[PDB]
Amino acid sequence: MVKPPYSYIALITMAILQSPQKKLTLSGICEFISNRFPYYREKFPAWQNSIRHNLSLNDCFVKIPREPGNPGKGNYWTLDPQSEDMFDNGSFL
Repeated sequence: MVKPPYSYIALITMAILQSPQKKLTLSGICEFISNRFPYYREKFPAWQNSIRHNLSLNDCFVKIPREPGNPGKGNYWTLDPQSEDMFDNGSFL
């Protein structure tokens, strides 16, 4: 059921947009996936990390492993000023 599309790079493109600024919370991402990937996560919940691998291997942002300021909910992934190609390769389609 759900017959979802098999696209990783795309899975991230949507996982990145999640942040209208420049902060992605892997915790808010995993929950964001199941939001539209129930039969996928409910079937392949072990791929939760698999996506993370391509997640940072896609854009190449910086994750904060237990930052000395937050309480302990998620992370603050920020896109590095190197690619900025996905940010707006075309312009704003």
